[PDB]
Amino acid sequence: AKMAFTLADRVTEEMLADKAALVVEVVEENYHDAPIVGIAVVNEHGRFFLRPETALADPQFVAWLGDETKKKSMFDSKRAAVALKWKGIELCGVSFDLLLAAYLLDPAQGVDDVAAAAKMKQYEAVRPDEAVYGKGAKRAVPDEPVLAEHLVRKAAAIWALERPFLDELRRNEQDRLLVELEQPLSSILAEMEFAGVKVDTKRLEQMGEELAEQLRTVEQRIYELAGQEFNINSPKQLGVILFEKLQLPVLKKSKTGYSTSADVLEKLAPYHEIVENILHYRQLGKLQSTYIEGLLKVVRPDTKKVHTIFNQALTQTGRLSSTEPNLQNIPIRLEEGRKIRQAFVPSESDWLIFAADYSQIELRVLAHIAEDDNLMEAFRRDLDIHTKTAMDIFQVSEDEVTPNMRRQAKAVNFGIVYGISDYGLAQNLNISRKEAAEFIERYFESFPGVKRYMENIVQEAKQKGYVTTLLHRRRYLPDITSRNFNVRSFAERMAMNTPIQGSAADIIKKAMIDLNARLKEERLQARLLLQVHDELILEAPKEEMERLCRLVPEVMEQAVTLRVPLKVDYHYGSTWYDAK
DNA sequence: GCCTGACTCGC
DNA sequence: GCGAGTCAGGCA
Ligand SMILES: [Mg+2]
Repeated sequence: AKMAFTLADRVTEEMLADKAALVVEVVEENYHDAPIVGIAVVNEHGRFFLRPETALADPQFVAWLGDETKKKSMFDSKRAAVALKWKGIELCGVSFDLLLAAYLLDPAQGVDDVAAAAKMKQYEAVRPDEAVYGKGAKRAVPDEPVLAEHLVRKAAAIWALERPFLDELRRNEQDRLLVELEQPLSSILAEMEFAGVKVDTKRLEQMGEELAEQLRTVEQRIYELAGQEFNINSPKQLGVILFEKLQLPVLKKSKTGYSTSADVLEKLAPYHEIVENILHYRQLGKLQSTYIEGLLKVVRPDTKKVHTIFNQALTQTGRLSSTEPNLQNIPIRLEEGRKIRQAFVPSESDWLIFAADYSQIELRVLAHIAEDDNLMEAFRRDLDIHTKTAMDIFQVSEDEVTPNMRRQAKAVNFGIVYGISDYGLAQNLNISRKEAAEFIERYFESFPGVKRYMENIVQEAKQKGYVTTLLHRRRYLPDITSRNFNVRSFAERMAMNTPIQGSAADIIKKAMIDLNARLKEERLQARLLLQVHDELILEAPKEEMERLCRLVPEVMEQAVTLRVPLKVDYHYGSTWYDAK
């Protein structure tokens, strides 16, 4: 059953065809500065396996890799591109990425290897990576005969499956979406990840010194009040101290045991002095372990940078994801937490960090897709949307909007932007489910078009089996017809939410592509570093700030044209923090 | 070592 | 709600 291929000990010209399936295998989960364990090429002249030491030292082969006119089909081309970049080799000519094509067709499948993509088209002549490399501590690179057999099979799979995947994409009107958005974005993200973001480790260290000392003062206080020592970080042990020794009221339960969540503890504070200290300890400990120690661990001692990996094929919404480290959840709301952004600094001297973000892009998209007259008018006037929503659902004038009136209208808007349940809204507002439902009806009276959109979208999801975004991204909702309430409700909310959330993802992605083209046209040394959902972060020389202030907002605003304007704020400073 | 749940951050 | 990550406690 062993597939036929040539185990080459040198590169020959028939391997350098102008159309091929290419596999550049990087087995380590984190591909930055990682090894390339083997290469496989499949083309019209046959199947070949090449060793990396041979192939990546061959001037002919490396030229072929870098020749854009030489077309290549791959799975997860960003992985290969970046790993080759740490070796000083460019990858060009990728006209088809099977990971990304599988992702656009159905993100639900969770395709993470060639074998999983292949199964979609009834192709099983390839093994899953987990079956070949193993998993966990047992994860090893197998012997050359096995390795080579596996890579050729993945290449043959890519070679066979290109055509059927492009055909379905074509039928779904997702062919441009792959060739003009997702694949070009791959390249951009590859540069961003390679560039990395410079970190002030000393700053982080002296921060970790401050927390350390504070945690110790707070850890002791907790024991004194507890009258003993326990692991505060153990929900089970804390629950015994709180709810048995101190006899505190049990407000919420967990399948595991007593609930020790901040929202619960917030209400227990009045009963005992130990409660506020525990809250304080957890946030300090959250900050210390997730963002100080976690960050320091992934900083490269050589470059003194952090090189994230963006997962472009994970979410069902279409948003990018970030790992090792996740830079999309760096603390902002609390001042103690915000100061973590001071540690991110420009990669060169006399450079500054530049941040641009969309202002309420999700609500603006909603106005566009729903065509609500009132919501559209509100953004055309560039009103404070939250204050305006408070004016309508409480039937009062701007002078009359109290801070609490605005906080609650904000929560309702938030529930729409993220698709939370009425049960969700009530928990957030610390109010009854019935009142929460009352708020929503009240919002729909003020915003008839959105109500209309919610009704119509759910219906469409039921009729077609999926919902789409502005740029033709697609999400299937099988549980829409489910006869179980909670399951059906989630599916309805995802039907409502994805077109809003997904379309915003679409717009930022097209802006990244447009911005990259303009940066190049303008001959600016400025470069994309990060993407955090609503915002793009850049670094550039201070001499470019004035040009970028004008330039970067313009590109983001003109990415797509909607029925309402798009608004972008920008800032810049000596640190990411300072770009506020 | 391997899972899992419980908890918390930004969006 | 999502997604990422840390920690504990129960497991083979
Ligand atoms: Mg914003």
